[PDB]
Amino acid sequence: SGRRLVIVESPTKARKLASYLGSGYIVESSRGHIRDLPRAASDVPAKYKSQPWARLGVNVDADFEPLYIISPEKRSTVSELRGLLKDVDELYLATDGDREGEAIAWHLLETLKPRIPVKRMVFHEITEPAIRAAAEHPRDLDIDLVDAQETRRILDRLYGYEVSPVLWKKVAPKLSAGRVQSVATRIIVARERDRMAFRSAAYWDILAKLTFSARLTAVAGRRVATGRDFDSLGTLRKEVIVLDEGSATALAADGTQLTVASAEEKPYARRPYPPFMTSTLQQEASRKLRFSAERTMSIAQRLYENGYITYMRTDSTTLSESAINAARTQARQLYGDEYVAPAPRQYTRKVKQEAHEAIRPAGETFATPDAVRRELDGPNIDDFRLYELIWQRTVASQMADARGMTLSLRITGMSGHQEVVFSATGRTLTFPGFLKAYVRLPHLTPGQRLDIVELTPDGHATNPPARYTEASLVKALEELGIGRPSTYSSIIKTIQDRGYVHKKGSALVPSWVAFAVTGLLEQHFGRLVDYDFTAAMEDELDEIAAGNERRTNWLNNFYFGGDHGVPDSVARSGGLKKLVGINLEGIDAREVNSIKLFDDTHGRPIYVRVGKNGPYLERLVAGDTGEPTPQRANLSDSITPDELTLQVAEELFAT
DNA sequence: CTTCCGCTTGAC
DNA sequence: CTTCCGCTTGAC
DNA sequence: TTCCGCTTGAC
Repeated sequence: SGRRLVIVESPTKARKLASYLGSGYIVESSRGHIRDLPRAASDVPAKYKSQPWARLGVNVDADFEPLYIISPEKRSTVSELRGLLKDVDELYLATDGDREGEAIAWHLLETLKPRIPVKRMVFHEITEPAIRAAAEHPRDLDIDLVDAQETRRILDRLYGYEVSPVLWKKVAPKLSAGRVQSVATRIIVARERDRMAFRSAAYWDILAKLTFSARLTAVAGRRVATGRDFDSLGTLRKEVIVLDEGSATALAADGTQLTVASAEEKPYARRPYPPFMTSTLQQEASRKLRFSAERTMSIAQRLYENGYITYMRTDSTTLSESAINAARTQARQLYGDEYVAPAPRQYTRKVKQEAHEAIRPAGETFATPDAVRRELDGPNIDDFRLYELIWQRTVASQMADARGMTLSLRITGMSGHQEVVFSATGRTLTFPGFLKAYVRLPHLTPGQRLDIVELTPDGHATNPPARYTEASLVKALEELGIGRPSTYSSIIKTIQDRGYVHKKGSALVPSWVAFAVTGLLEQHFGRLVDYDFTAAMEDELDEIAAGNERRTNWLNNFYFGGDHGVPDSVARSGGLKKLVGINLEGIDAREVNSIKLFDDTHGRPIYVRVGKNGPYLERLVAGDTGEPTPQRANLSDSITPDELTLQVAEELFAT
């Protein structure tokens, strides 16, 4: 007797906490969520199989009563916890303090149904003072907090399981829509049609080698066309003139000394990158150290388990006072006194107390990489490389700005009856910056002699905006407040599984069905796919957790419509049920599955139709008899949407 | 018959 | 052996 | 269906 069972969200924290407690405590992990709604009507128990609300898994007619089942991938976890409950005398529900962690603790209470005393406690780190403080300040469950995420969970269920049937009815079966999916897909589709309407505009100049390289700036009274001078349609924004291949080569002129007009100097200040999070660490790990994303996490798990770094899964880049002081104290003693900022540098992000902290070395006194190189070697060399990378960005984030000086020279030259202008930009490091840990001659008096050695016609062309990658997409989602670190990787795979997005190298390319689904949701569910929907939802979830709004009243307004309570976008417009009801009856399916692109020379529209065997290009044309018998050509995925111009449209029709 | 977001990957 | 291609990030 | 950077430089 006299033993306690402590349950944590993550197996890693479970192992590290078990190392600090010893006997008398049994530390286990819930592997995240143990319960969920049924994914299908065939998953509900036999009591509610006939009830009409079984497809949703919540009884929206009876105050949105949810139906929870043990997740099949967590039955092994649940059965172990139930078995270990019979061997202890107290239960410590020590999940995370966020609304997801509070609901896991709530689900653990409901699933275990313990007959022994239960205490709810939260900690932010695995250290003896953090464990002691959490143990000497327990509390009960926060139902307003569990009602917050339950409202979120049911919100996502209503969104997905009610709007997806509309897609099956108007586009294709098995298609889906989600508060994150449909927005993440829309981000990619919006990028694609931005480069379908994009039109290029080429221009030339001269970038000659007058260890120095100068470029064209102006020619006589006018300037030279730069990349920042043309809009999306190839139109020059209203003075300058584009030097083409013919005119620029005529101004090539043999060897002539060039003058110098200006050589002013002015200093700059370079800022250090903020500390690492789970997202920004894998980027730099795959770049300067050539590690995989799963290889970085696997290594980062062991460094944290040995007390080298902090927790790996963090959407926060802030530092604690103990960390901000240890980094500044170590930096000052390591290098110099003037090598630090006057005040500590705090790097805070959005979705503001976020219990999560940046990935940084552990302890109130940081350990140099030199100190751990003697301890990490052999088959542990890969571990030391990640620590040095983590230690470097943590101490460099607390040192004084890197100061340099840029020299903006201005080279001069003549050419017949036209005074052309040249210029070039240089830069040199004058102050030893944060880069020390990790991150001929350029002197010229105004009016010197410098002959032209090389000469070349610089060929240029404006380029469409680049496609999103996995890194850049989750960045756009982060700045919008969409998604979570645990779902970022998952949401990328899900939008590929149903054929919304395929990958070409590192770029994410949307399929044609993504265009059709986005068009439906933009023209008929405009509020559900608004980029601001999740943020406005989060603001309303704050009021439910704060006690200023009940879960049932909010859901009743969102689904059935309502003006009373916290104001909601879909609620004041009649609710979700009325919106999916009207769209199931008023949407012309023959119109939403025909993606309009352009007209050909005969002025007739060409569509992309989403058929049962993939997309196919279709066009209506007069046939043998003067009637609108039509033309189709099956559309292979080998050509992206922006590549489908009028030519290849006619080349497929000529096939 | 489809369909959602979210949560973790220890060693008994 | 004799076979081939989205340039993305982000300086200051 | 083997394997892949740097130089310009968004702001």
